[PDB]
Amino acid sequence: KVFGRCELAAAMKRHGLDNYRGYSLGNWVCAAKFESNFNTQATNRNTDGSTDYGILQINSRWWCNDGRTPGSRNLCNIPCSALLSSDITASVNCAKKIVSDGNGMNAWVAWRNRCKGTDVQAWIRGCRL
Ligand SMILES: [Cl-]
Ligand SMILES: [Cl-]
Repeated sequence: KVFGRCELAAAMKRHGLDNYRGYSLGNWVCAAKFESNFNTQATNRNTDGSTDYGILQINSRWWCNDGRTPGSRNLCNIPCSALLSSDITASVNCAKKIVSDGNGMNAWVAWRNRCKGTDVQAWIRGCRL
C-alpha cells in the first residue's frame, strides 16, 4: 500500500507515535517519506547482505528475521515480511523498540540526513488529525 501523507499521519497517530519518546508526528512522517516514499512494500538490500523492509525500512541485521541474514538478531521477534503489510501495526511496534534503544531516530539515516533539524511540522500541515 502506498499511503498518502495525511493518511499515514493519522494511522501513525492512532498507533501512538505522536511524541513517542519525544518525537513529534512530523518526524515519523518525514522519515517514512524518505525511507520508503510511503510504500509499505519497499525493500532495499544493504551491502552487508541485510535488507531493509517496509515503510520505515527496518533492517534485518537486528530487528526482524528474513531467513537470509546470517548471524542476525530478531529483536522485534517478527518475520520481516510482516513489515510489508498494508497494516502498519507491526512496523510501528518495532519502530517503538528501535527508537527506544538509545540512539532515538538517528537509527534512520534518512531522518538524520533529511528530517533532523528541519521544519518537520510541515509534514502534517493541513491534515485532519
Ligand atoms: Cl510535528
Ligand atoms: Cl540519506
